[PDB]
Amino acid sequence: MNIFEMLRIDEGLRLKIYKDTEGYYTIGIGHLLTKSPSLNAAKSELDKAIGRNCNGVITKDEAEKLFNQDVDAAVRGILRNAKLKPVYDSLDAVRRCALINMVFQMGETGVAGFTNSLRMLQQKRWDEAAVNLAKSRWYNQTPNRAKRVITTFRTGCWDAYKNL
Repeated sequence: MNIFEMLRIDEGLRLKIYKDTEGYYTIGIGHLLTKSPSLNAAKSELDKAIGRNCNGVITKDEAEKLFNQDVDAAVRGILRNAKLKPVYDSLDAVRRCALINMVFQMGETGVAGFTNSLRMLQQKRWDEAAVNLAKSRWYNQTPNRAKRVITTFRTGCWDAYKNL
């Protein structure tokens, strides 16, 4: 398993504009288009992102292209962030994937806000960190996905996803 397969399981693939769990306009593999309420504003963002008139619909290929850009951007953002980089560097390969998944979902800023959990991960206190991470809106709002990620940080293995 790898970061791409993990995220594909968590986000799904949709070729038509859709609303995410938070009600925002998204397309592809979890690519947020806009937090604005206008489908029009979304269709516009979409055409700007793809470089064609899409009329709210994209191909598999286009979806995958956006996905590659997003994963790349999530990684570079962690590497550039003063709070995130040290954590990421301290982690093994599997756990690194778990941090990337949170950043892709919630943005750099959002994850950087998990001060206490970050400290615990750095210290390698797996059980403590899993408990602390669960005390968040994140976990209450998307519990199945949060459990999968949390289990990944807890064990350092891909079990949570070898089901799926």
